[PDB]
Amino acid sequence: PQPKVLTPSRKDVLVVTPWLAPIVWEGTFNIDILNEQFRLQNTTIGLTVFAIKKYVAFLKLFLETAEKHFMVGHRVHYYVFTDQPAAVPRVTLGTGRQLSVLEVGWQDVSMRRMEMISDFSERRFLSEVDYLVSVDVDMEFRDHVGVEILTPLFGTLHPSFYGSSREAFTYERRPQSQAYIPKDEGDFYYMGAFFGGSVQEVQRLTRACHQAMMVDQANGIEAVWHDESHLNKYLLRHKPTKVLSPEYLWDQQLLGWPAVLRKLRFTAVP
Amino acid sequence: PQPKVLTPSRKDVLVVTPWLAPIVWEGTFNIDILNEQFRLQNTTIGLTVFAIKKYVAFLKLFLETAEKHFMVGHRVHYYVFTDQPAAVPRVTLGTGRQLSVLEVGWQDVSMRRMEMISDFSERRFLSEVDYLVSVDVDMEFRDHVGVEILTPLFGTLHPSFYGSSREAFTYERRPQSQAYIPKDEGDFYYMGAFFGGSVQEVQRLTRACHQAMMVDQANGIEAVWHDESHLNKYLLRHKPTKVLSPEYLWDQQLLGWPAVLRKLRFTAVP
Ligand SMILES: CCCCCCO[C@@H]1O[C@H](CO)[C@H](O)[C@H](O)[C@H]1O[C@@H]1O[C@@H](C)[C@@H](O)[C@@H](O)[C@@H]1O
Ligand SMILES: CCCCCCO[C@@H]1O[C@H](CO)[C@H](O)[C@H](O)[C@H]1O[C@@H]1O[C@@H](C)[C@@H](O)[C@@H](O)[C@@H]1O
Repeated sequence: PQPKVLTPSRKDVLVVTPWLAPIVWEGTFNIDILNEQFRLQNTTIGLTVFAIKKYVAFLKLFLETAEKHFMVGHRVHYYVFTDQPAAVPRVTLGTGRQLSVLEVGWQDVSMRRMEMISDFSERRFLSEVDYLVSVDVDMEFRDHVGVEILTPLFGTLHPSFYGSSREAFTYERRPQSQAYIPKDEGDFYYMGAFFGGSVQEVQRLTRACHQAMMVDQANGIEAVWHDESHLNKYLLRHKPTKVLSPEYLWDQQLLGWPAVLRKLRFTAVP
Repeated sequence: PQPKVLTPSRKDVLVVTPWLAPIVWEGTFNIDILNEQFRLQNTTIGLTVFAIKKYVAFLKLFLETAEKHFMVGHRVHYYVFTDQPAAVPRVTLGTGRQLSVLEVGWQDVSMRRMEMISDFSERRFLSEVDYLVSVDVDMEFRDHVGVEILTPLFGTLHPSFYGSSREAFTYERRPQSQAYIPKDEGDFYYMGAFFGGSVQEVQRLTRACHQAMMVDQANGIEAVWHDESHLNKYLLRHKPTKVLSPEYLWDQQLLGWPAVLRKLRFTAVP
């Protein structure tokens, strides 16, 4: 189809940020063009997920549905971080897709995701993949999540806050925290449950967030929303090159199916 | 200002291509955010312009107006390619801005711009700058042209064709030419008068267009619109990471001031 210059791709939502990063909604991309571009580079995507304690029960539906909807036709390597490696379900994968189990050994728990993704992103990952994506396990894919998301650095608009003014955002507001964001600053509220980028940019974001959380621990402070607060401070200073709409992170029981969402792609399990 | 997710930046035009490249119009960017990002990398922009035979008369207004509107506050190096090096006017430049004169020595004339930018982009340029931009001299800046344009590779929508269907585009249509584009292919018609990118991507585009034009010369064919036809074939296969709207390349005597143009930034001299 010919793009039409004098017809907006969307009339109801912002599709580009003020620093010229695309905000990814249905209707803004031609997946066949993008699929070609990324297949020409033999793109490999690493997906990291933590499944700790009773959350290992969510892995079966998470993986089954990732096989139906996540990066189908591209190279995918899943990295499952778990305290129960023997409890990872044996899900059959499509060609070009592999899964590795990485065993994990309260503020240390809070720092775990950034610390562990940082250590891992400098090892295995760094050889094994082009992009890394971090998501939570208590979720299911219901629709396409593909190479439209890939870029050097991305965050995802939090589904509770996309229509909120910045004063309402639940940033860390105590100047004593490394995650501090003043009341007059901030572009969006990004959710900790879906972020990613190139392996280099994920190394940088996770090192910065881990090192920031350690400084806060030394000072006796825990940011209001833990590594999400540090994610938002990082993405305020280092602006993402794409932003995913809440199509990519939704809770239907909580929030229904608003008119602005043409697809619910990755959703909370109720 | 807080971006508002539920308000389109523009209701009247497409602001992102189907491969998720921004189309740059007024209202789509916050120049203060972009200026900061680019100043943090001490960005240097090379501007190339050819002024041959009687076209040297256009250099005075071109440079005077570039000093008022082009990349003010960033590092700029102008490279003036001319057969009359002694006829380049002595225009006073702002701080951080320099100008070099490069002397140039009918199908060879047609290949000149791509051949010469290719040779130059592998030398001087390659040390001296982060991005190269190629424009024509018979033009004036009337409004801001800044770092919003910078990206690995960009083309500019031709002001005569932005509202046209692809069949009407004046691509090279003879299969015998390296510039050939079939009747059912094509995203936009880009104009030869304003393109650019990182030095690496400009090296690649100019080498590819020069080598394509030489193959056509060997075969006794000249593409319908010369290096513009090769530019459009190149940008069809190697999609630009930003596209400039016709704000950036306009002819007011020919085309007036349509409602969709909030600014006329770089215009033909009548
Ligand atoms: C009854 C719970 C409704 C909470 C809505 C706000 O979501 C929470 O927002 C904070 C930041 O203010 C954190 O991001 C937190 O993780 C969010 O809660 C989780 O996500 C929402 C959408 C919903 O799925 C909750 O059940 C989750 O606990
Ligand atoms: C009376 C001239 C009107 C021509 C309009 C179309 O512009 C020309 O388009 C071809 C491709 O079809 C080339 O891009 C050519 O360089 C264009 O002409 C130049 O640009 C237009 C906008 C106008 O400024 C002309 O005077 C130029 O010759």
